Amino acid sequence: GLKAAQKTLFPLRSIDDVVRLFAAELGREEPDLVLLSLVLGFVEHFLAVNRVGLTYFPVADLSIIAALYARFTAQIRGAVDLSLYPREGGVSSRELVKKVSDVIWNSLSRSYFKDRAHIQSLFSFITGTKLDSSGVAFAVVGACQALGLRDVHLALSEDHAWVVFGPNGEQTAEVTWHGKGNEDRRGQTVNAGVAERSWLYLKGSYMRCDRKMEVAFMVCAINPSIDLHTDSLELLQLQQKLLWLLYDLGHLERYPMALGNLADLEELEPTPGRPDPLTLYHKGIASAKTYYRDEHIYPYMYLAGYHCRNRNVREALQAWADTATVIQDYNYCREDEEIYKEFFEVANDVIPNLLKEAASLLEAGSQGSALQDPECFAHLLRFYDGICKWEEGSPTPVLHVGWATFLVQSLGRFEGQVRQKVRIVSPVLTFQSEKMKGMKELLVATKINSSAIKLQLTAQSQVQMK
Ligand SMILES: COc1cc2c(cc(C#N)n2Cc2cn[nH]c2)c(C)c1CN1CCC(Nc2ncnc3sc(CC(F)(F)F)cc23)CC1
Repeated sequence: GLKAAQKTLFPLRSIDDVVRLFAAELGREEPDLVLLSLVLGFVEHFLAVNRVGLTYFPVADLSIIAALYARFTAQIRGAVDLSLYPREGGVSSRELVKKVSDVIWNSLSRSYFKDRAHIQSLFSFITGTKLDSSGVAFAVVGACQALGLRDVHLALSEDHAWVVFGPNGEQTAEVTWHGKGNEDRRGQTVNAGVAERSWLYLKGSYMRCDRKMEVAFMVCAINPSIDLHTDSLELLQLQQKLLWLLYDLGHLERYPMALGNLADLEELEPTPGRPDPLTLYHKGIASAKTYYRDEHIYPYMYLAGYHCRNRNVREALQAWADTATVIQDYNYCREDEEIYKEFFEVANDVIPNLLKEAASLLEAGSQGSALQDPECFAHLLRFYDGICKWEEGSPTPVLHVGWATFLVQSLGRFEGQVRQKVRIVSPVLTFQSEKMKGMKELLVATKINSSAIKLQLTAQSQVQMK
């Protein structure tokens, strides 16, 4: 290092002292990713993993943080001999990047639960020799910064992380694993994934971080959870304040998911004088439209969740229709299973529960119910249209008869006289999927023909012998 100027704020005795440290680092030429991740992991450990002895805030003494920092930098500098990997042009080589990745990978415990909480930070790596998937990628970038490799940066999709490096920052390399039971492609480019138009690689519209965005990533990576039923209020407040610091300095401009995280925190505990959660969700969507060709799913899912929690059924349906309008221009590939799981839960659990409560409230006399609004029926239909269009030309199918039962049920929550008011043109809606085009006639009849719907959604050829 640490440099004298980095040590002057220690000891850190409060959340605000941690915010001051981040402010100071973010004001430097290069914020120190290693320092910052160790501090966050230290504080998270003593606020979320082990709170024994806690009276206010775990004091971060310079002696403790400097020793962790020395362990990390000694481990990396000792194992990576830069003289074996000459750098032309102030840029790194694939071989060097792969070496840094191997060094991190080879340091990890042979066997542990990869999906647990609080194994994201360099604190976890040094004290537990444990990292989660994206934590390995972050640790590679931190190590490269420690080594003076200014061109190596974190690349992020909505379910994976890797690195960019090299001339013009144009090279990509895998540095960590993805999912469970996938074969690792460490060392390789991400071009085959981009070319196949999978969600995992976002058609190439993934985030290419600068150092400031990498700070934002580690802040998003804070995990306030103590257990299933309990969050650390101290860690929530710290994450919230750090995200505001980043927001004010301009560093969330290109980070849709961080804006959604901040909005969720503001919903929980609003900060006086700040934009409402809805404003922030909309800024996340604007960020994705501006910088990422509107190819991201999570900006709309964050918005839909907020409306769902607040029982704004119309607005929740509209936001989920929007999620599907993004997904329809992807191919569903092996390794996209996480987004399949989220669409499945929305279609087959969340929407049914929302419409079930809506139906009870309609029986109880509600006015302006989404169930009496044809535009809400149109959103439900656009949702299914997008999922069906996603499935077209994909190497793996999406829909099956499990989805059909819930579709029939959800359609049935709207009376015939409401469904009839939607105009399906080749309230007005156009279908992109051949499945929904063929279902059009079925969608307005007073009694929904359940078996014909099922056949059209699953493209089931035949009916029972017997
Ligand atoms: C499974 O998680 C969710 C599902 C969600 C929602 C909102 C909705 C809705 N509607 N859903 C779907 C759902 C709702 N109920 N049941 C499912 C939300 C808000 C979430 C919460 N997740 C939103 C995305 C957030 N992810 C991130 N947030 C910031 N940065 C990054 S970088 C990255 C890739 C990497 F991990 F590094 F490999 C991921 C990621 C993690 C938390």
